[PDB]
Amino acid sequence: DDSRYTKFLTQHHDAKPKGRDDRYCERMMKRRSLTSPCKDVNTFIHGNKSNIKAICGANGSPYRENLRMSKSPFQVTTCKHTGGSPRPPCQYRASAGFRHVVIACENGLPVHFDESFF
Repeated sequence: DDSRYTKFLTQHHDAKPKGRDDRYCERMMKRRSLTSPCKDVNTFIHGNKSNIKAICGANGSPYRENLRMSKSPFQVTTCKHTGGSPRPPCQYRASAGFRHVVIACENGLPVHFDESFF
């Protein structure tokens, strides 16, 4: 199973986060295998999976040509690589907030997160 929906959950869903700071980002990027090489920017969305899937239906609106914007905010933590080394150990700075998100959907399921919106 290398479905794009499975990959989206591995990279972007953590329902009940243990922290929301720089150490949470360093731990979680390593646990989800996003450190070989260091991924430059990656956001985790918190809360239940059902609310994220509903962005692809009535709880999202079309945004630009092929994306979709949530109608309500979500708790999120964005992790940004610092120090410019693509090689691990990978250091990260966190930015937590309660923000609308923009994703792409295919067949009713989330398959890409637009990091450029933040």
